[PDB]
Amino acid sequence: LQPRRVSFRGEASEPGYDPSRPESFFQQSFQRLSRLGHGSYGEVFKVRSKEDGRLYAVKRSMSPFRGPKDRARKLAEVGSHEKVGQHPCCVRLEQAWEEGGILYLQTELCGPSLQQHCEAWGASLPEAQVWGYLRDTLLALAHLHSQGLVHLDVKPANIFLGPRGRCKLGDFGLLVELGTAGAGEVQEGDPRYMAPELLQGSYGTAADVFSLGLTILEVACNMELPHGGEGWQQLRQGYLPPEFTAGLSSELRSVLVMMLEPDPKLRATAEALLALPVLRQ
Ligand SMILES: Cc1cc2c(C(N)=O)c(N)n(-c3c(C)ccc(O)c3C)c2nc1C
Repeated sequence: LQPRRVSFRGEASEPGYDPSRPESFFQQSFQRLSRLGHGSYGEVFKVRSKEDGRLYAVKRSMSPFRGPKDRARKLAEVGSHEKVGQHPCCVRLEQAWEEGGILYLQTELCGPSLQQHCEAWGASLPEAQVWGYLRDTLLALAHLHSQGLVHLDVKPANIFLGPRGRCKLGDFGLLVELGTAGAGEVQEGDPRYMAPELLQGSYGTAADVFSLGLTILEVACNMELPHGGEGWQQLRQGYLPPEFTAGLSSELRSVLVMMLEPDPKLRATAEALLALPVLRQ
C-alpha cells in the first residue's frame, strides 16, 4: 500500500518516507500533537511538518472507500477547496492524498471555531467582535461568489477564529460551482441555516448571504435556531424576532434585515454589504 497525491490540476502524483516500512505515510511524516475534532467524517489532528517545521491540521476520513461513488464524493472536497484558492479569509489547503482508501486533507492551523468560542463565552458576543467576524466572512463570501461558487454550509462551526479578531471561512465539502453551461450536484445542508428559496430548488450565491445572516443572529443574540416548524418559518418572513434582537444596535439590525430578505431577487449581495459605511473599513 502506498499513498497517492489527490489534486484536480491534472497532476498524477506530483522526502523522509520509506514505502517498505508498514507504517502509513501519515504516521511517518507527522507527529500527532492533538485531536481537534471527530465525527462521521473522520478526525482532525494538529500536527507539525518535517519538511518546513510549520504547524498544520490534517483531516482524515474514518473508514476506507466503500465504492467508486463514495471515493468520488470524498475527493470532490479537495477539488472544491482548490477552486477557492488562496485568499486571506479562506482556510488554505496545503495538500491532500489518499492511502489505504483513506483521504487526508492538510491545511494551515487555525484557532477554535466560532461555535466553540461562543460556547465558552456563554453569552452573546460583544458587538464589536461580531462586526469583525461579519466583515471577514463577507470578504470570504465575496471571493467565492465572484467566481460563481456557493458555499452552502455557512454557520459558526465552519468559521475559524484567528489572532486579533480575524476569522476564516472553512469546510468546502458542500461547495458547488454554478453553471447552466456545466454540471453540478448538491448535498443536503443544515436546515437551521437554510435560505428559504432552497426549499423550492433555487440555488444561487444569495443562499450564502442568508445563512451568514442567521449565523450572526445566532452568535450576536445567543439564540438557538430551529430545525423546522413555526419558529423556522418566523425567521423567513422578513421580520426579526423582537425579544432577542433588542440589544442590537441600529446599524447591525438594519444589516440583518437586508441579509434575511426572503426574496433572493432582493437580498443584498456580499459585495454590496461590504460597501456599506460600517463594513467599508
Ligand atoms: C474541528 C476542525 C478543526 C479544523 C481546523 C483547524 N483548527 O485549523 C482546520 N483547518 N480544519 C479543516 C481541515 C483540517 C480541512 C479542510 C477544511 O476546510 C478545514 C476547515 C478543521 N476541521 C475541523 C472539523
